[PDB]
Amino acid sequence: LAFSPPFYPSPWANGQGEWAEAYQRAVAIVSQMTLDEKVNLTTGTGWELEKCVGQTGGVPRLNIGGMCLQDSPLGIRDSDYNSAFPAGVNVAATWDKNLAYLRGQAMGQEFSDKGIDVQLGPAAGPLGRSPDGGRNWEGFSPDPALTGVLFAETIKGIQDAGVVATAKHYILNEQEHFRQVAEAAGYGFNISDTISSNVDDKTIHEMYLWPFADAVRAGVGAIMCSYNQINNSYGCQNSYTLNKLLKAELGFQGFVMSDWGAHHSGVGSALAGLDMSMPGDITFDSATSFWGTNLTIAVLNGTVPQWRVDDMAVRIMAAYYKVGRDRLYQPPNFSSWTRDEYGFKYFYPQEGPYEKVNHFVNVQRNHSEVIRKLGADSTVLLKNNNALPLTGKERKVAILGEDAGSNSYGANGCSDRGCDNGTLAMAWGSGTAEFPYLVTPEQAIQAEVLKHKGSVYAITDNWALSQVETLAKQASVSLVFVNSDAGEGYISVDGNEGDRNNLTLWKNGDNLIKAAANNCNNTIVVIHSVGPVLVDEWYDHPNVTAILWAGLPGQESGNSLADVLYGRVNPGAKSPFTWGKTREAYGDYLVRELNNGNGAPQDDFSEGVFIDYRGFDKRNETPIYEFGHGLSYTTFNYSGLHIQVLNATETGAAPTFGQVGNASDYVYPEGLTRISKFIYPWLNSTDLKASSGDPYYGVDTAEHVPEGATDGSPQPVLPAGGGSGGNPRLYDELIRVSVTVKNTGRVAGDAVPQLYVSLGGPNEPKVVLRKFDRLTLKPSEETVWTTTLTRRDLSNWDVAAQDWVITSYPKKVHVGSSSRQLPLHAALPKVQ
Amino acid sequence: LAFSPPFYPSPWANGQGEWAEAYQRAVAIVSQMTLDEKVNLTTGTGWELEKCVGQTGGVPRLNIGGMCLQDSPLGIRDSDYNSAFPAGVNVAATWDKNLAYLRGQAMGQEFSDKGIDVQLGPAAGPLGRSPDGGRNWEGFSPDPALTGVLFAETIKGIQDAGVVATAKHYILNEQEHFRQVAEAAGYGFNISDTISSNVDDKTIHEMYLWPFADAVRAGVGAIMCSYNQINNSYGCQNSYTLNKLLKAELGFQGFVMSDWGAHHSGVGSALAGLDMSMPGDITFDSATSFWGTNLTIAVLNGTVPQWRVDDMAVRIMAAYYKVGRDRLYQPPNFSSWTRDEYGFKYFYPQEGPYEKVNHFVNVQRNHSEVIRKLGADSTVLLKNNNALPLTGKERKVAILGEDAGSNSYGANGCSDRGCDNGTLAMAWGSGTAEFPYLVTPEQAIQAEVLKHKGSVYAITDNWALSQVETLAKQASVSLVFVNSDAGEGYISVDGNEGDRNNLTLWKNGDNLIKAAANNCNNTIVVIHSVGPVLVDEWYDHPNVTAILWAGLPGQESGNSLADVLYGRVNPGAKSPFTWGKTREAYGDYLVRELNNGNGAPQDDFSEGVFIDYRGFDKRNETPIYEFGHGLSYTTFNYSGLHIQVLNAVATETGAAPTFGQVGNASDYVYPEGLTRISKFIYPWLNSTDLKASSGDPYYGVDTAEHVPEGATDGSPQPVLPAGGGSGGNPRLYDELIRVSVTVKNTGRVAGDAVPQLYVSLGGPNEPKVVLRKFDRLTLKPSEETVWTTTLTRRDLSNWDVAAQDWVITSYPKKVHVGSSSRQLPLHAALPKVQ
Ligand SMILES: *[C@@H]1O[C@H](CO)[C@@H](O[C@@H]2O[C@H](CO)[C@@H](O[C@@H]3O[C@H](CO[C@H]4O[C@H](CO[C@H]5O[C@H](CO)[C@@H](O)[C@H](O)[C@@H]5O[C@H]5O[C@H](CO)[C@@H](O)[C@H](O)[C@@H]5O)[C@@H](O)[C@H](O[C@H]5O[C@H](CO)[C@@H](O)[C@H](O)[C@@H]5O[C@H]5O[C@H](CO)[C@@H](O)[C@H](O)[C@@H]5O)[C@@H]4O)[C@@H](O)[C@H](O[C@H]4O[C@H](CO)[C@@H](O)[C@H](O)[C@@H]4O[C@H]4O[C@H](CO)[C@@H](O)[C@H](O)[C@@H]4O)[C@@H]3O)[C@H](O)[C@H]2NC(C)=O)[C@H](O)[C@H]1NC(C)=O
Ligand SMILES: *[C@@H]1O[C@H](CO)[C@@H](O[C@@H]2O[C@H](CO)[C@@H](O[C@@H]3O[C@H](CO[C@H]4O[C@H](CO[C@H]5O[C@H](CO)[C@@H](O)[C@H](O)[C@@H]5O[C@H]5O[C@H](CO)[C@@H](O)[C@H](O)[C@@H]5O)[C@@H](O)[C@H](O[C@H]5O[C@H](CO)[C@@H](O)[C@H](O)[C@@H]5O[C@H]5O[C@H](CO)[C@@H](O)[C@H](O)[C@@H]5O)[C@@H]4O)[C@@H](O)[C@H](O[C@H]4O[C@H](CO)[C@@H](O)[C@H](O)[C@@H]4O[C@H]4O[C@H](CO)[C@@H](O)[C@H](O)[C@@H]4O)[C@@H]3O)[C@H](O)[C@H]2NC(C)=O)[C@H](O)[C@H]1NC(C)=O
Ligand SMILES: *[C@@H]1O[C@H](CO)[C@@H](O[C@@H]2O[C@H](CO)[C@@H](O[C@@H]3O[C@H](CO[C@H]4O[C@H](CO)[C@@H](O)[C@H](O)[C@@H]4O)[C@@H](O)[C@H](O[C@H]4O[C@H](CO)[C@@H](O)[C@H](O)[C@@H]4O[C@H]4O[C@H](CO)[C@@H](O)[C@H](O)[C@@H]4O[C@H]4O[C@H](CO)[C@@H](O)[C@H](O)[C@@H]4O)[C@@H]3O)[C@H](O)[C@H]2NC(C)=O)[C@H](O)[C@H]1NC(C)=O
Ligand SMILES: *[C@@H]1O[C@H](CO)[C@@H](O[C@@H]2O[C@H](CO)[C@@H](O[C@@H]3O[C@H](CO[C@H]4O[C@H](CO)[C@@H](O)[C@H](O)[C@@H]4O)[C@@H](O)[C@H](O)[C@@H]3O)[C@H](O)[C@H]2NC(C)=O)[C@H](O)[C@H]1NC(C)=O
Ligand SMILES: *[C@@H]1O[C@H](CO)[C@@H](O)[C@H](O)[C@H]1NC(C)=O
Ligand code: NA
Ligand code: NA
Repeated sequence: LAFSPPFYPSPWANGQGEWAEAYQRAVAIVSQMTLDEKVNLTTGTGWELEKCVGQTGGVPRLNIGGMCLQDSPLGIRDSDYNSAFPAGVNVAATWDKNLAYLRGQAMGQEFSDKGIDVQLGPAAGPLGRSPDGGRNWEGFSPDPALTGVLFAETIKGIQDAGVVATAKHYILNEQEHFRQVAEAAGYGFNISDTISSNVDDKTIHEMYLWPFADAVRAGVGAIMCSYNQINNSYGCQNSYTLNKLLKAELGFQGFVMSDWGAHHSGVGSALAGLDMSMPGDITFDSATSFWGTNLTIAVLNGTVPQWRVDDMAVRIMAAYYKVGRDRLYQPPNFSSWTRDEYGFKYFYPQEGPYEKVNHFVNVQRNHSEVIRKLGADSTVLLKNNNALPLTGKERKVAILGEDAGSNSYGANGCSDRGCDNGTLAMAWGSGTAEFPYLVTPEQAIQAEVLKHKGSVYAITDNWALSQVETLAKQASVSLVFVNSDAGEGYISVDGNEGDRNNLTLWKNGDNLIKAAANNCNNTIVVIHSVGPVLVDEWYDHPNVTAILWAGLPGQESGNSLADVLYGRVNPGAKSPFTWGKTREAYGDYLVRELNNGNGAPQDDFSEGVFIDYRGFDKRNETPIYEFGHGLSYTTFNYSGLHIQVLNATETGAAPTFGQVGNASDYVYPEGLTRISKFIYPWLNSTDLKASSGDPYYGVDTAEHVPEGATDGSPQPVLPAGGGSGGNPRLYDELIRVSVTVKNTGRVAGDAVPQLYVSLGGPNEPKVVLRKFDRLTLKPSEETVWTTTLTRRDLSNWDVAAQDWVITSYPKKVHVGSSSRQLPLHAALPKVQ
Repeated sequence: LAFSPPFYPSPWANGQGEWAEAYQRAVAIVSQMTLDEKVNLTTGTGWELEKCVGQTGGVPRLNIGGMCLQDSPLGIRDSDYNSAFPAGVNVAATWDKNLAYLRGQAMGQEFSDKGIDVQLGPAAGPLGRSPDGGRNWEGFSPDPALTGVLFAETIKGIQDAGVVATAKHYILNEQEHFRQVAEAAGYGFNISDTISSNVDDKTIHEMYLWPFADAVRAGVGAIMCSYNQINNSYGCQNSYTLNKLLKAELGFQGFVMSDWGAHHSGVGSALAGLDMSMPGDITFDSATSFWGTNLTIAVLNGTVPQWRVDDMAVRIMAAYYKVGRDRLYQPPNFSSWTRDEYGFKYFYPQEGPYEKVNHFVNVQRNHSEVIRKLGADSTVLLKNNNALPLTGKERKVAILGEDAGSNSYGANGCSDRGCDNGTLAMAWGSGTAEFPYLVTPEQAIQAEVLKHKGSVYAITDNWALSQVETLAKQASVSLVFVNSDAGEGYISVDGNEGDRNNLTLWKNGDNLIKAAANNCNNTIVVIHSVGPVLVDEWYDHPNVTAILWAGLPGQESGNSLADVLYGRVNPGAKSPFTWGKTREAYGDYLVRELNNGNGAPQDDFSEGVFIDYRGFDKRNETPIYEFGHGLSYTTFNYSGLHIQVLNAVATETGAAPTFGQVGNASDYVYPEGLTRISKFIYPWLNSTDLKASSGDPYYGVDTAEHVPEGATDGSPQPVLPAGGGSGGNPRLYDELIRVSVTVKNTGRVAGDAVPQLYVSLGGPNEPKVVLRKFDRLTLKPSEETVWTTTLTRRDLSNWDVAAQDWVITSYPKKVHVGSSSRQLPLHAALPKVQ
């Protein structure tokens, strides 16, 4: 069985780079704390005990309010009067650094104004190993360079607005199946531990880890570790991924929290790099914790060094001060668990004062504008046989497909979006927000047609083919809407347990499009979906005149789409994944059956880096629509490629901050009423063992503490660490590349030039994306696009050196409009 | 068994009043025609033989195009690029003569532009005897005065636009059950003849006939006779309703067409006063006709006098010239039967040249504006506890109910509107048109909220009550949409065979409303329906803060409603019928079982005039909302009632004329150069053998015994005491009393008042009050105006069966003026007038 080697001690923060000031302030405040106050920072107060999906008790004597952590990566979850933004996959489709940023900002502002201190997003894990993985749509793209950039921009947006962002899920949680034992049992499978992602060192550095190096370097304050194991060690106590990869090599200065139910030990996790336990209990409302009381005790009894808990508290405080959250603090002014104005202050046991729990704060501002725009700028025009844009003069418009219309239960009428009814604008699970409203395609397209005095109708029953066929024969244009949905594993829709059972359109989508196209010579297909779908049965139908994929556009869906169809917005989006002929063409199959008895199922990432386009190119398969493909209402020309060659070894000792006293200092204070199921830092009595309640307390302790886990002496700095996102020399710019880009068509719009390299050698992908931008050009206008290649951009990870190395194989650079349309290419000069 | 007494001969046209010129022109052309050409004018060509739901072959030698007759009373049926107007019952709710006229004008422009010569509407039959009758919504109100005025204004708008209007269904077709034999057999009922409406002579004159007198007087070109019998004689060969009441008494100068499949004899119908056979065959596509060839023969063999057939042709041509159809003539430029651009000229058999059958002519102009305005002005505010208008500042709006949402099959996705899915904007059967689009309440209300940056959702599944209650608890206002549908008898939705099985909200509507009201303290109910519904379980709920009835509003439904809810339009509409506590409170039960063995079911109208509010008042029952009830966003005051007495005809007809000549049987044999299209109905004979050309098993059997006395009498006739003018003796229209009252807007917002003038005619078997006059008046805050109207001799009379005339009885009469049939604060005794 795959094995995860140890890396100890857990590196301590050191004020690195842009962290120096936040770090000095965190040290100054943590220095004043008692041990039980530190422990309060590291541990949630129990599932649904307070307002937010995760919440710590804070440090009231020092005026630090409890930290409120709230889903989702696309808008506030479980709340009211908030916006519902387009999914991460749509931000990937925009290929637009500035939009990613502005979406981050607009979400940070909403969260901040609810009294939320930490946003649980954005996501870049799952990266997207498998096209049918249930949560890829929360993240960005199976491409690491595209994902890493947009992930970093999103983070900076949220954090510049004064909310800690949480880069999640770290790492390799690439499928929903078997991700949690209790979940897998509810679906009929008996496993003793969760799915183990088993991945080699080179692949993890070149693909899954790379967007997290970008997040760290961009200054992300939190990381959320994952439910899966990596080589049979749990994500939230994996010393290799946490202490070595994230903290020693990438130099992360912030804090690591567990996923909810992903904390599996007290001492083991603390020593392997975890900093925060969420939601704080061992199972939801168990009234027990692996930390809380247990972490106070582990420090009192000598097993967890004081320097390790000090370091947790300094990381947590430093991320809070880094975004300036102290200056924007207010208790959460809503409840995730009820919409009532009044309620008991502690929801789960219904205890504490009966008081106001929701203030109905409308934090939407004018955010509907960025959502509408982002929706339009993420709508990929995959095919257009001169059918779009529409003019508004079409005499009779047939809107066809349940995906055009309303969810009959209301836009929020499925808990956590857990259905596929009506237009698909948000997929399902925790990566969700309550819509303030939802503009459907039916609404916006019929309003547009009426403004021109046209005739128009929507048929929204996908088995009503007789009515579809009759109307399509009468119509000047048929706009056919289809979808494919997926979501987090705890919800099953039509037997899709989170992951998609297939890549085929839901609700009779293929047959609907064939019924329309059999009867109407101007059939235009609009897809809303979490990822790619199979189009092979109808994409090349002679009456199918255009095809668009619009992802998961959030609240302004119909308007984002009408802006594109009627030419208010010239589509610039490009596909952020591959559209293959068959599911087999993508390989990377999900693990769907037990393969290790009743132990943890083993998910070997045996393809290595060869996922999505890298896998199609390696198998010489031709996609229907390649990664990077999207059309425009204008045309662009790329020409004139020019290339130009451009001109600490040890840590400190681990510090301790403040002092630890006797057990008796940490016994529950006498005047305090203990709320049921609430997790506290205190001890029932000075008897450690009886106050822990742990059946293993004090047994074999030293043989269960890996070697070096309590070593607070100076440590070596790794060859590939010593910076933020890795050694600074990785970011030296070595080669400058330029091209001329001209709009040669008749409509202003955006080009997305893409620069790929070929690093060379028998095991390397033929091409890999490195740079891109999205550039606005009026008709006939030209611009020079210039970009640089870093040392990292030209390197491979060398497992023998434990470092990035520029290999001796000759390298090439390619520039064009997609991963398959690269008319400009050159040999790169040798650089090192 | 009820018996219908004979009345013969069938009165001939005479150029009465405003028909002088059209009759002279009709005479001049019919005088030039051959027998088979005259026959062509009277008989349709066969079910789906040509473009229109009914179509005659015309007179091509004289350049007279075939007459294209097309449904419906609310918009062109079976066509394309036309509008869908609100139903006639919304017109009633507006109480607005001007909107009734403008609706008729916009419909007539559309019909004319499609090359249609005759619109098959409007409808004042069914008047509305039973609140559950399947077609009352096509008409206006169970009140004759309200219906008659709006019927007449509708016909004038249509005719002034150059299209013949058809006042239908004449008469007493008050329910759908048992209306047609083969239809009843499809529902499992074996009957040998159609339901017989049996009604006394006073009742028919005071109620059902009265809007037909207004139609005739307003110059209606055509009348369509009905499927039912009246006292066991079929509507389309009832000499008493046709010869006596319509043609002799009301003085009708135009033509009577059959309902489709309501023609039941050749000789008997022609002599009893039918003028046109639709769709022209005996049963659809039977390639046999009671007229056509049979009528040509019936004249050749001496059974039907030439003067009768000539009078048919003259009535049909006079109606055509009276509206100026000859100046607008074009063949119909669409087909009712396919939407294809090209097809065979003769649809049913797929024969004749292969050519253009559809030109896709966009006839809508800007008619969406009148539709939108009329929907708003027909929205009755029944309850408002200071909940409406909405301001736009509501923070979270819950739109609740399937009736707010789209039909998942598309707005036209149920053939002839034969389902109740999504928002109910049009009821079912032939009284329908294809929507060009349909704006739902969901669309219009969500757009309004988003304009204000509010939050808003629609839940459109009526059994998703868990989602409904959760949202309602979070809402600032809950707008709950409910409906009740019905339609023509040939369609059954959920076991409702045209007529409604009950007056209860469909699709779980009472449970929806209670699930919302149990949870929002600001629940507003919007009803779309064909007629009244039972509101007793929730109307008085403390959390139901407003209730509106919006009828069947046609294509702008959701915008019409938003106009009212957000106060762009102050609702002025008034209930055109009563909202009772129970179904029993209305009495007048439908006949739903065979009550005459396998013979014609018998429908005795034994309540006499006491239908709708007249029945509630007779029984001293309190409606929830009475006839004439509607609220406003302002208040009005009535004062200063005053009454002022004012200072206020051949006795024989001419002999029946003949125009042109009839020749030998050999003049009328099939022309030799002509391909006879299958199923097509022709006026021609196979051979000079009359008997064998007719193919009638009863040809020449006991002929004289089956020709009623007087039936061939072409000599001068007495003018009836109640006849001699248009819609009856012109003395009935003398104005005898002027009434005036001052109406003031005493509130803070402009609005329309609908003053209502009722009379009490006195006497032990008379309704306590009956409506006579009304108008709709726009007043600014504080503004006053003097509303002045006049009572005519007719208005003050009762029908005296012994005199056969209208009489002002000697019981003392009273005038009452106010805002509804129960809110009448002003009263005045009337002085004796005669
Ligand atoms: C001061 O106060 C403190 C606070 O109160 C007191 O703290 C307690 O100290 C105890 C020891 O005194 C702790 O109890 C022991 O816990 C260990 C660790 O369990 C966790 O980690 C397991 C993985 O461990 C590896 O990795 C972690 C880091 O991730 C390392 O820290 C470990 O050292 C170990 O490292 C090796 O492997 C990695 C690669 O993976 C390498 O990189 C390293 O180089 C090393 O080679 C993990 O598997 C555990 O998972 C179990 O528990 C989860 C529930 O928490 C559950 O979800 C999992 O499914 C799994 O369940 C199964 O196991 C448990 C028992 O643990 C059963 O209850 C359950 O029913 C299932 O069977 C977990 O996350 C733990 O391994 C120890 O248990 C082993 O040893 C005891 C005997 O000593 C046996 O009785 C057990 O059966 C068990 O035996 C297995 O392991 C043996 C190898 O070790 C093997 O020989 C056996 O054959 C068998 O396979 C103890 O439970 C306690 O956690 C801690 N409490 C708190 C609150 O922190 C403290 O004692 C006090 N100090 C003083 C001085 O008084
Ligand atoms: C020149 O050319 C012409 C063109 O070809 C030739 O025209 C043909 O003339 C024939 C006579 O020679 C016609 O045949 C006869 O028709 C009659 C009328 O039938 C229709 O009207 C019925 C109601 O009648 C009353 O009202 C009408 C006006 O509405 C009057 O015109 C009648 O005079 C009669 O008036 C009385 O009552 C009213 C009140 O209702 C009073 O106000 C008046 O004061 C009078 O009192 C009606 O009921 C008929 O309906 C039947 O047929 C429909 C299909 O058309 C169907 O939908 C109905 O359900 C119903 O079906 C039942 O009856 C028919 C037969 O008629 C059966 O086939 C069927 O299976 C059902 O049983 C219709 O709408 C008709 O009454 C005559 O038939 C009676 O008498 C014959 C024998 O003489 C019997 O064999 C019949 O069974 C029937 O008997 C009933 O009535 C008797 C009283 O007379 C009674 O004694 C019996 O007990 C019995 O129950 C004839 O069929 C033929 O219609 C006509 N063709 C065309 C195309 O116009 C003409 O001949 C030729 N000239 C010459 C010289 O050659
Ligand atoms: C880890 O995080 C957790 C979670 O955040 C932290 O736990 C929280 O800690 C808070 C203390 O920081 C503790 O707060 C207490 O709340 C009690 C309930 O307050 C609510 O109800 C009251 C009463 O109806 C309302 O007034 C109030 O506004 C709230 O709605 C308060 O009652 C406590 O107030 C007392 O202590 C504070 C100072 O902390 C005084 O200012 C206040 O006047 C009260 O003082 C009296 O009681 C204290 C002892 O508790 C005495 O020392 C003092 O002399 C006063 O004594 C008189 O009155 C008491 C009875 O009132 C009487 O018996 C005596 O004889 C005298 O007459 C305080 O506000 C939260 O409850 C707690 N949360 C939970 C879920 O447990 C935890 O501290 C963190 N740990 C660390 C190490 O940082
Ligand atoms: C009663 O109404 C009936 C229905 O309107 C009348 O029947 C129609 O009478 C007309 C006028 O006489 C006939 O017209 C003829 O049609 C043929 C065929 O026309 C088409 O084909 C040719 C060649 O490809 C094409 O060139 C034409 O433009 C047409 O497209 C012509 O060839 C003749 O010259 C003549 O126009 C109709 O055919 C006929 N219709 C039917 C359904 O039978 C009937 O005349 C009326 N009777 C009375 C007494 O007035
Ligand atoms: C008249 O002639 C046609 C063609 O021969 C024949 O089909 C039809 O049956 C005849 N009509 C009658 C009443 O015989
Ligand atoms: Na086809
Ligand atoms: Na209640």
